[PDB]
Amino acid sequence: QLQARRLDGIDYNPWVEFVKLASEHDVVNLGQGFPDFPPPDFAVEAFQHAVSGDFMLNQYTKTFGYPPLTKILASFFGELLGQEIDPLRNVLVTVGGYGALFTAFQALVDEGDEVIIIEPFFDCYEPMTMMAGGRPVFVSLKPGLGSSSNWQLDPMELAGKFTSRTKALVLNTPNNPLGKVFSREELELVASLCQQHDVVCITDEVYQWMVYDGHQHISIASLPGMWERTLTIGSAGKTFSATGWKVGWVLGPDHIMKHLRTVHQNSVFHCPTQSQAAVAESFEREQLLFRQPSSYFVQFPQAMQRCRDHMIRSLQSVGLKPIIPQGSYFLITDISDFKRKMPDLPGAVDEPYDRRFVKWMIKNKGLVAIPVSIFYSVPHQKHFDHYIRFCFVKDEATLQAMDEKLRKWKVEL
Amino acid sequence: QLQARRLDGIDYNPWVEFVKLASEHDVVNLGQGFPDFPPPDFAVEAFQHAVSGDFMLNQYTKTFGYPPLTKILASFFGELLGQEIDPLRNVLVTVGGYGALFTAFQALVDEGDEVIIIEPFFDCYEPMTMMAGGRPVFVSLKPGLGSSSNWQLDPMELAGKFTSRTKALVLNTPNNPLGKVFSREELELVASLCQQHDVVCITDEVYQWMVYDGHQHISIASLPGMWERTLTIGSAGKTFSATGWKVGWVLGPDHIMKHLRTVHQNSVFHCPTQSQAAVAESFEREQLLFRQPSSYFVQFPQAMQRCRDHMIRSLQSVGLKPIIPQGSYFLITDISDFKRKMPDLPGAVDEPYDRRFVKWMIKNKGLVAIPVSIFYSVPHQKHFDHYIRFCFVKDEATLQAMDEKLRKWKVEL
Ligand SMILES: Cc1ncc(COP(=O)(O)O)c(CNOCC(=O)O)c1O
Ligand SMILES: Cc1ncc(COP(=O)(O)O)c(CNOCC(=O)O)c1O
Repeated sequence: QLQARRLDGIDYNPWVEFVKLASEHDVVNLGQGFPDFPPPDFAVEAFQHAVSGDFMLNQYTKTFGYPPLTKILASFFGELLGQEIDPLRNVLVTVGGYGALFTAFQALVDEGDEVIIIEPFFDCYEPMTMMAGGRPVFVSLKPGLGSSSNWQLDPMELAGKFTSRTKALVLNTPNNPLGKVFSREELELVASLCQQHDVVCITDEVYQWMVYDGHQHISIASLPGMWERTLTIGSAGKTFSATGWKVGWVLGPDHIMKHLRTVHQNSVFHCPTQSQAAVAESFEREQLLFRQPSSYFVQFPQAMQRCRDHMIRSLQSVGLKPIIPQGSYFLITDISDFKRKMPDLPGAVDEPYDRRFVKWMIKNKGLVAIPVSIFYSVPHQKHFDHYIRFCFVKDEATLQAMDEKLRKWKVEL
Repeated sequence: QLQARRLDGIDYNPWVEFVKLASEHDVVNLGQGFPDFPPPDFAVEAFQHAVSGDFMLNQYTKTFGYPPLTKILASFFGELLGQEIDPLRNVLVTVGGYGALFTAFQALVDEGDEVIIIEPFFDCYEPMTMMAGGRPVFVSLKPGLGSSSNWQLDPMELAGKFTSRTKALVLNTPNNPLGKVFSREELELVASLCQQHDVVCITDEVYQWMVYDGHQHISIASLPGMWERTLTIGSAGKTFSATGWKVGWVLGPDHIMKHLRTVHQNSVFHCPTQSQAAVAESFEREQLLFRQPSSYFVQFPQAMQRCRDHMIRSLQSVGLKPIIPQGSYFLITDISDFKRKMPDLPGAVDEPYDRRFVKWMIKNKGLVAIPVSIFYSVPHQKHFDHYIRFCFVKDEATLQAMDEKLRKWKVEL
């Protein structure tokens, strides 16, 4: 055959369809994981500055990162992590969080390695693991209005997934799609098993600043003994509400990072210069206002908490049952009552109910959500088929349009 | 061990010690493959427009490319290639030419496949082949002031490199580092063998617009039968003198391109939105002014041809022997007369003479060039140890500074 066998089984990607259904019909798109309002002024101005400043910013910068950006990443996150971070040895700038993940898997995962993934998971973890020759091993959070915090990571289950073949565990907190914010106890559980079995924790923290109800983001790399076995990933797009900038980073110790640098230099070599300058300027702004009321990292999550609360109240009007998230852009609603009363929606054989339900909801109610079964291993999709994911990081006008659709549903319902 | 075996042997980067040595001395940097003058106003303006326009340009665009960009790529290059190009199936936007190359190797090259590489080669072709499990197979152009045109691709030698395991051949024209522009006859030779053995031609055309002395860029995908077995790669950075934008593309038939799409959706998923908009607007400008005196693609090569001629004359004053390039940012000079008169330069074991010479030249003469042995397979570096690469796409002030260094050259010797 023409194509490499590393591509086996990872050519199906359901997002192309999801994005297609999302725009053409007179619909309210609560499926897209990006804001439909502008980034903050200081961020847009930072990018404007980068493309209207030193003309040499139009040319290549340093391979492992624009130095003003690695400098402030190392400064600011070293403070948050309680860690001294070397910008040249412990920081790599990437093409988004997505590229950061890809770089980590290609650096570390080899044929026959096991990778522990926690369900529900951001869907790329599985095919990225597979492309690198890894064997995904799944542990399912146990469902306990419900709260994301009560979805339990069972210690005996998680412990039994660790083997001599375990290379890495992928921890996503705050979690997409569930909105769970991992507690110190849960991180200590993961940390102890990673230390016991000599496993690297790849930790996806792109939603770090999106935490609600006084819950604290805790980075596992800040725990005792974890810096030397953790990679910590962030995203400028989720941090500054500018998802189209596609700038990300990995933080971690040199002995691991050198292998991500090897992947980087043999794949993209440089990231764009001017978006990196914009991101550096943006972090410098937030660092100087850190913990103050006028800082974006205080204002924004407080705003989005109000949007979350609005959506939670509104979706209940139609009998959807939200699970209250403690963080992220997202919440999920249980649709088990609809599956019970309306089981026979059209769909393919072995098509999970939530995919069928979303198609029905888009066409007939004018609302877009994402079926949560895409965030499960295929064998578990039949058992976790009754949730859908909504995004509440939306303009007030959009949430008003959501309420118009919901009011029309209710009278029908 | 911790890291994946695919990284074996590809962490060494020979550029680093020269750029490190470069920054320490008061030097004229003719090693940098980028302009030290601004991109053209219309290109810089286009990026300014994109970051100060529709605020939704700050959010994600479509996975396989910003649609106004894939539209103009497909229109503009379809005409040049004599091919109907569909934006959705035949175009992929990538993170530079680098990212495009990476995507092609990861899609097509598998354990045990052979990949034919033409020496001197842009240096990533080898480690990218290796990381995808392929086996590089090398064919050397034979050196014929000399002209890059006289470096011959021997028909018998080339034909003998093809085997049942040949997956692809990598064609770079115009060539970095040599500046050779492949003739129709040379491309018909490569096409004939690729059709005979069923081999994909990966064709790196990033220097397409940089052609001199009446020489024409010919795209191999335009030859009979070749569109269905060719991938054509371009770079906005080499096209609009904006290397820090890091936007590239691949063009090709769906039956191959679908596999690059699979790699893309499992590695970066999106390219940045606003640089893509800038590139699209820049191409629209050139399309409207195609073949007209005020067009960049007319003006810029003519201007850089004068810079080339200036550099050729200047470097000769010191006993360097230039080979006149027909295209690209680069020219090479033979340093054989220096190896005869000064054979015993300091260096490590088996360190090729040209690498030692460049270090000597940086430290004693204040000029930076790149040793051409980095563009050769290791077994061939001893034979091909007497060329260095200069970049003449430079500000008039940089060329003045070069001439000042050349005046001060003889005093030592
Ligand atoms: C957990 C997680 N990690 C990483 C990423 C990627 O971040 P970036 O945009 O920086 O590449 C994302 C982006 N999510 O957007 C897709 C969705 O609607 O589910 C993410 O959610
Ligand atoms: C042949 C070739 N292909 C691809 C690329 C990559 O293009 P991009 O910047 O678009 O990723 C380059 C960039 N070369 O600059 C490095 C050097 O001085 O040798 C290139 O020369």
